[PDB]
Order: sequence, then C-alpha cells, then structure tokens
Amino acid sequence: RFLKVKNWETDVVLTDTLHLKSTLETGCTEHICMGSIMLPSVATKDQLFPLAKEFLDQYYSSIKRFGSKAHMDRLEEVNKEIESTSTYQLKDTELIYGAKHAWRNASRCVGRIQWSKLQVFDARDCTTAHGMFNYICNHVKYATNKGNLRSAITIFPQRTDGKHDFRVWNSQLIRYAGYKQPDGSTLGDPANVQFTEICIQQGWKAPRGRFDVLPLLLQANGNDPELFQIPPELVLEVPIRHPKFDWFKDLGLKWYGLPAVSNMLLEIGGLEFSACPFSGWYMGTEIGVRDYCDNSRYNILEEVAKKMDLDMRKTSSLWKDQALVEINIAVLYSFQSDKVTIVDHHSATESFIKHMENEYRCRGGCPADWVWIVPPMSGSITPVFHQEMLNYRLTPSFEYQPDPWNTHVWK
Amino acid sequence: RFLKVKNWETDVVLTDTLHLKSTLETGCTEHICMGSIMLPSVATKDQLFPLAKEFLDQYYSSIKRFGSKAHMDRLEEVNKEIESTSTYQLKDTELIYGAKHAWRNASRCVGRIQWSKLQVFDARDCTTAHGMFNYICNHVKYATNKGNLRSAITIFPQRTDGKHDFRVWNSQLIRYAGYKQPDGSTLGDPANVQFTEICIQQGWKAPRGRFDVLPLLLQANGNDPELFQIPPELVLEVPIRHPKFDWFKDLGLKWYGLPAVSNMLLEIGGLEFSACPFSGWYMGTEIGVRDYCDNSRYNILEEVAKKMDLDMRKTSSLWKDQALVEINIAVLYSFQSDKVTIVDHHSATESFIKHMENEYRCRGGCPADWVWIVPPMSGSITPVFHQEMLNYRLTPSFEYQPDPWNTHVWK
Ligand code: HEM
Ligand code: HEM
Ligand SMILES: N=C(Nc1cccc(CCNCc2cccc(NC(=N)c3ccco3)c2)c1)c1ccco1
Ligand SMILES: N=C(Nc1cccc(CCNCc2cccc(NC(=N)c3ccco3)c2)c1)c1ccco1
Ligand SMILES: C[C@H](O)[C@H](O)[C@H]1CNc2nc(N)[nH]c(=O)c2N1
Ligand SMILES: C[C@H](O)[C@H](O)[C@H]1CNc2nc(N)[nH]c(=O)c2N1
Ligand SMILES: [Zn+2]
Repeated sequence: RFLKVKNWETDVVLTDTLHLKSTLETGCTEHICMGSIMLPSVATKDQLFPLAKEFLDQYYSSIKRFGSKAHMDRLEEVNKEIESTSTYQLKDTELIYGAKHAWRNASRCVGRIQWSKLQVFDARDCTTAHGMFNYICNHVKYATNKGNLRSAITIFPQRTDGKHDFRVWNSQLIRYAGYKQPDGSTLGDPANVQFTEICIQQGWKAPRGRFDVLPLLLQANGNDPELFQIPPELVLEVPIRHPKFDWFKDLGLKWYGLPAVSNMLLEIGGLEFSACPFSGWYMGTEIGVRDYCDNSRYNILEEVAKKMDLDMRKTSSLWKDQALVEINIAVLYSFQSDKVTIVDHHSATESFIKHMENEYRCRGGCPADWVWIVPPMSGSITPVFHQEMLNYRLTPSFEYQPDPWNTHVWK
Repeated sequence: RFLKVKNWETDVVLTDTLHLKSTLETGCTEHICMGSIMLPSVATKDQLFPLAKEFLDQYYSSIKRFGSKAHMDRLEEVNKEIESTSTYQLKDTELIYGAKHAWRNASRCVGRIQWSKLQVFDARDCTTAHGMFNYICNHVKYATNKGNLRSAITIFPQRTDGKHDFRVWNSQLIRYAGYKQPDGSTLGDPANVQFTEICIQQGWKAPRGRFDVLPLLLQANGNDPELFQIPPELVLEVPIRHPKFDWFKDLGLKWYGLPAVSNMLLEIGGLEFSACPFSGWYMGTEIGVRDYCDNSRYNILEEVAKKMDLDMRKTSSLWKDQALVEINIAVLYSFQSDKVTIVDHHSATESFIKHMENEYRCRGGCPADWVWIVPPMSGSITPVFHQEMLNYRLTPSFEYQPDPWNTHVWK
C-alpha cells in the first residue's frame, strides 16, 4: 500500500503513495500483465458529479484553499449546473489546472519536467471549422516562436451530446503525406497513406512528393470536416545534414520543428474535450530512429548504410546499429544549428529521473510507463533503463479516441 | 478470456489462450502495473499434491497418454509417496520434461526457440560439495564443446526440510572477480565485489587483476560451503578485438564463452531444486552493452570514445551511442572468429518472433516480458520492439531465490 521503486544503477529508492489516489484501471490483473499492449482498453449526469467533485477537491487542495468557503460554493455551484444542464463548464483557472495536470499524469511522456510551463489557449468559444483553423494557426505560430519552441495546447468545445463533437482529423497538425505507387511502394510517409487519401477524397490536390505538408481536416460541432492549408510560412522545417558526411545533404531529408498531437482526448473533471491539439518539441529519437528507420515508416537504414559503405550481407555486422547512430547525430546537429528546439535521449532521460525525484517528494509519486519512457535506441546507456517505474492512471488525463472517419455520420 | 496480441510492424495478430492455464501471480493489479520492477515478489504436504497432480496431468497430456492406466497409476503412486514421506521423487523422464518446460515458460528469455534442445544432467545422487564440483566441471566441459556451445542444466538434490539445501553461491559458474581500491574505485567486475570478498574471507588467494575467474563456492546438503577452482583448461575465453581499430586489441578486454546461471531455483511439480545451474550462450549485447558499458559494471564508454577521438564534451553528440555500436561489433566479431557460439540481437530477436508464432499455434500462447525481451541497444530496429507480449507465470518455472549468505545458519 506504500510501494517502493528502485534505480539499479544508483541504488536510489523512492516511495510511492500517489498510486493510492489512482482511479481508472490499467488492463493488468493479478494473473496477466499487459504493459506492452499499445492501446490500453455519452456520459450520464449521475456519473458526472463525483468526477466533478473529485477534480474540484484537488484543484482547491492545490491553491491552498481546500474546503474553504470558495470551494464549497463552487462545489454547490457545479452541483446546481449539473442538475440544470446535466453537464457543466470549467472556469478559465480550472481549465489551465486540468490541462497542465493531464500532461503531468501522462505516464508515457518523458518530457514532463516541463509540465507546469504550458500555455493554454481557450477555444471553447469556437463554433466553425474556419475558427478552428484560425485558432490552430495562432497555436502553431505561438508554439514555434522562431524555433525557440514553447509548449501549448488549444482546447475546443467539450463533447456534449456526442453527435456534435469538435475533432481535428489529422493525427498531428503538421504531418508529411503518403502516396502508394503502381508497384505498391510508398512515397512520402507510409504512416499517413490512408489519411492522405481521405484529404484527396475531399478535394486536396496533392503535390505528390515526399515531404508534402498535409492540409488540416477540421470538424466543428459535428459537421462534416473541411480542408484548410496552414500558411507555409508558419511551417518551420529543418533540413537534415551531417557534421561529417557531406553526402548526407544529398540524402535530402527534412523534418518539421513542431510536434503537435491533435487526435487525443483531454478529460477534465468528467468533461471530454475531443479536440485538444498539444505541442512541445521533439526528443531526437522520435525522428532519427522511429520516423526515419521504422520499417513501415521512411526506412532509410538501407540507403544510409549504402552511402557509408558497410557490410550489408551479415546481420551480425551491426551495420543497422551503425547507420542509426549517424542518422540521429545528424538530426540533432541539424536542429541545433538552426536554433530549433530539440532534446537528445540522454539529456531528456536524465531530466525525467530528476523530474521523478521531484514528484515522489512534493507529490508522493509519478506514474511512469517504462515500455514508453525508455528511448528506442541505446536503452541501457540512458538512466531510465535502470529505473523501476510504477504505472497507474490518474486524472485529469489524455486518452486515445477512435479516428472520426469510423465514428462519424456522414452527409 | 481469449486475448489478442499485435505486431505493429507487420500487422500480424496472434490469439492467446495459454494464459488461462496460468497459476501464479504477476505483481500487477487492475490499478497498478509493476512490469518494470526487477524482482517479482518449507512447503507442507497439503499443498504438494495439487502441484504434483497438475504437473503429472500435463506431462501425460504431452506424451499422448493423458488419463490412461499409466497416468492414473503414477498419479496414485505419487499420491501414496506424498502420504508416506510428505514429499516425493521425479522419474528421470519427468525431470527432463519439467526442466525443459521451466525454460519454455521463462518469459524474460529471448532464446527460447531452443527450449527442447536441452541436455539434462541428473545430479540428484550428489551428497558432497566435492561431488558438486565434479558434476559442475562435467557440465562446463560438455556445454562448452570446444566453442560449439550446447545448452545444459545440472540438477542437484531437491529441497527437503529447508535446512539441508544444496546451493551454488556463485551467481554464475564463470564470473570475473571484483576488488575495490584504496581510492574507492573498483578493479575487475564491480558487480561481484561482495562475493569476491566472501571467497577471500573463506581462503581464496586473489590474483588481484581484472579478468580473474572466481572459484566455485559450493554448499552441499546444508553444510558450510567450500572453495574449488575450475580447471583453467575448461574455462574458454575470447579476447576482444575489432575488425578495424587495431588499438581495440590494446584495450585488452576478454569475456568467457559460457553463460551459466547458478543462483536460481527450479520448480517442478511443487518440488524445489535450489541448485540448478543452467547454461546456453550469449546474445552479444549482454557483454557488449551491459557487462562492458553499464556505469556500475566495466564502464568502457569513456575509454573507447577516447581512442575513437570523439566529441566528449556535448551529451548530444551521441558519442556514447557511437562507441557502444563499435564495442558490440567487436564482441560479435571476436566470438565468431574463434568459432565460439554467440548470437546478435537482430538474429536472436527475429528467432523469438518466429518462436512466438510456433507457441501461439501449437501451444496457444507464449508468456513474454517485453521489458526484458527487447535488447538494451537499438530497440526499435529489432522486431521485438513492435510486438505486443502478454506476460503471465506458468509452471514448471525458474524463480529467484535469496543469496545463501543471508539465509544460512553458519558454523
Ligand atoms: C516539452 C517537450 C515534450 C517532449 C520532449 C515530449 C516527449 C515525448 C515522447 C518522446 C513521447 C513518446 C511518444 C512516442 O514516442 O510516440 C511522449 C508522449 C506523450 N506526451 Fe510528451 N513531450 C513533450 C510535451 C508534451 C506536452 C506539452 C503534452 C500535453 C499537453 C504531452 C503529452 C504526452 C502524451 C499524452 C504522450 C503519450 C500518449 C500516447 O501516445 O500514448 N507531451 N512525449
Ligand atoms: C540458448 C541460448 C540462450 C540465449 C541466447 C539466452 C538469452 C537470454 C537473455 C539475453 C536473457 C536476459 C537476461 C539478462 O539480460 O540478464 C535471458 C534470460 C533468461 N533465460 Fe535465456 N538464453 C539462453 C538459454 C537459456 C537456458 C538454457 C535456460 C534454462 C534452462 C534459460 C533460462 C532463462 C532465464 C530463467 C532467464 C531470466 C530470468 C531472470 O533473470 O529474471 N535460458 N536469456
Ligand atoms: N502505428 C504505429 N504505432 C503507433 C500506434 C498508435 C500510437 C502510436 C504513438 C503515437 N504518439 C504520438 C505522440 C504523442 C505524444 C507526443 C509525441 N511526441 C512529441 N514530442 C510531442 C507532441 C506534442 C508534445 O510532444 C508523439 C504509435 C506503428 C506501426 C508501425 C510502427 O508503429
Ligand atoms: N544488479 C543489477 N541488475 C540485476 C539484478 C538482478 C538480476 C539481474 C539479471 C541477471 N540475470 C542473469 C542471466 C539470467 C539468465 C540468462 C542469462 N544470460 C544468458 N545468456 C544465459 C545464461 C544461461 C543461459 O543463457 C543471464 C540483473 C544491476 C545493477 C546495475 C545494473 O544492473
Ligand atoms: C508493441 C509495443 O507496445 C510498441 O512497440 C510500443 C513500445 N514502446 C513505445 N514507446 C514509445 N515511446 N513509442 C512507441 O510507439 C512505442 N511503441
Ligand atoms: C528497472 C528495470 O526493470 C531493469 O533495468 C531491467 C529492465 N530490463 C532488463 N532486461 C534484461 N534483459 N536484463 C536486465 O537486467 C534488465 N533490467
Ligand atoms: Zn502489468
């Protein structure tokens, strides 16, 4: 009931009581552990007040006014509005708290040392897909900041009935397009080949190349979604070169500065924000390892090993490992030479251990998903490999949600 | 009740019913997942017959004589001997089945495609620490096989009362010594600094260098353990050189061929074999990444990066990643040039996916611990990163047990 986690590199031991405040379930039982399953899985008015009271009780327990008059009146005020409308509305202050703590509680996020430096843009007055486009452009501009990236989230009107949801249909606001070929192979990004076809099915004229920024598909208050093209001056991009290999320029790769994830669901005191694009910056390995070297992604280990002139006959020459290190040296180098914010897996994983120490001390714990925290290269030479982590679900939280082209009633 | 696991690189989906036959617990609950905790945690006669019947029922269900006359007589025969002695004895055939399936069920082992090619040495007639030494030498010789390594296990008398346990006190039969210095730093292997002091406390004269093979500490039928030195001709060793960097010889590193783990507990039909050293061969990363580059181990990223002439000022130059790839190219290269069996993390992790497919088909599943299956470098460029794995505990099994110098009543 007061579990211990250990670091098997420093022998540092931390004690977790926060997990007791945990609410939702994990997927594991006493007889099976599902910690490596990828995907871990209308709200009546009855259910809504406990969640509202729970959230409000921790919000006032955080500004050091827990149970005071201002708390009990806001507790009754929300009670009365849930009676009235069977739902309710968050103060601007409650929206910033919730949003910031959804991130704080994201157990798969290695960058949470930043969780309280987050810029919350309230788009709950938005009503049209054009207004969404506007808010999203102002998000991209603000968060990019000439390469000095700043974390931000734009929060669109909460779900109400279920048939009038605001959704961004892009998985990320900025994403490269994918096109299959006559021979079957894939130009651009193979991850987005279906979404790219949806945008074309809706009128996008594709500039069928590799690094084509996709248009925004925006669904407002349940209406069929509409295409908008981000002004290209707002899409900052980093051409990838190596500090040694001048043919690495000839490789002709480039990535975008701003990772801005738009397909998730933000849960605050029982309320559901189905459109809530959030952005920070990249850990280097997301691009260098996964985007560039996942077999089903850009898959450049073949080509980089060729230009490096490597023993590509034997699996056991570690030519794959060799070309992967250089690819991530280049991504880091390129981003830093252009003054565009990026973080390497060593700096990022060190900061998380330091972040973990702060959470166990001033909060009683820190939910963490080892399968996701440990970087996808060089696992054990980073300090998170050697750190035991307790995973549990706290709220406010970010959740997965189905893609809207399977849910939506079309016209 | 019939769960699905997916590979997010091939979209291959396998269905697991084996987990229903699971017995022991995992440490996870519906509200916390402990899949990254390192350590996952006398037997009365009442408890012993269910475990005996369970094991025997699956042993006869495996030779296609489930419930026949030979089964029911052996079921009654063991029933009667557990009445008699409150314990019982395994046939030689039952010992090989159990031992082989303990390995088959080891969810953290990536090499289990070999589980049925295992040589079982029955040392249940052993009575003295000298006889243990003898059996263990014959194990090392047989399993080494002039570098053409062969998997084997030597099984010493089962626990009975608890105060008369057979134990090997070495963590592995072959291990390098560790000595701390006046200034505090550590010669040899820092992992074994305490055990090395125990052997010296018992009379070992240390040849205080790096790669000093430790003597065997053997405890027989509960008696105080006794030192024996493996004949050096039986300890095969691989000097580590690089196929490019001739100063890598001057680094002067070497490892032993045979990984033979001696500190675990083999559980078969409720019986407990506290001494059961088992051996196979190395995946390359155990040595190249963990043994050589764990901060608390040999820790040679400093020195290899120096000789490579690297940017060692910035964390973000990936000089650590760079020196780690070369170190594992050398370990592989050295082992293969000497005809000593080793496997690279790519070949080994591919075989496990192929092994997984066989288990889900002819067995209904395959318990697997992702945190341990994914190699400690280059995670996602190997196919196990992208493979969902269900972890659950089946029996027969290998278990951890406390170090005997904390348990034992000394004289
Ligand atoms: C400050 C810079 C940030 C960095 C360096 C960072 C880094 C990462 C990385 C590498 C992942 C793993 C995801 C993957 O590999 O696909 C992740 C997950 C995640 N992050 Fe952070 N992140 C940052 C900011 C944020 C912000 C601002 C939020 C929310 C407001 C957030 C919420 C999440 C969530 C919800 C997930 C994982 C959910 C999932 O896909 O299961 N992150 N982060
Ligand atoms: C055939 C060659 C084998 C290879 C290549 C191999 C590979 C591995 C590796 C890399 C690990 C991870 C352990 C670590 O990183 O510390 C492991 C775990 C394990 N293997 Fe295998 N292994 C082999 C044979 C065997 C045999 C013959 C047995 C038993 C008879 C066995 C039982 C286990 C157990 C019990 C564990 C992990 C238990 C733990 O420490 O939690 N293995 N194996
Ligand atoms: N579909 C596949 N995998 C997959 C499936 C479902 C989900 C996922 C994981 C996709 N989360 C993307 C994501 C979420 C959060 C943060 C970041 N990053 C950041 N820095 C960032 C953005 C904003 C602030 O910070 C990236 C992956 C697949 C097929 C083959 C290989 O993979
Ligand atoms: N004490 C630490 N970690 C730690 C603690 C407890 C347990 C462990 C894990 C130690 N299993 C060793 C092991 C078990 C089984 C197989 C192999 N290998 C083989 N190929 C092999 C041998 C026979 C057949 O196959 C290696 C590690 C520590 C401190 C700092 C960094 O780590
Ligand atoms: C099957 C497995 O759960 C899947 O590959 C996970 C593993 N860990 C991950 N970790 C991160 N950060 N991102 C990922 O996409 C994944 N994928
Ligand atoms: C804290 C964490 O559980 C620990 O580092 C584990 C992670 N996975 C591992 N995987 C293997 N194969 N060997 C290990 O020693 C470990 N250590
Ligand atoms: Zn679990």
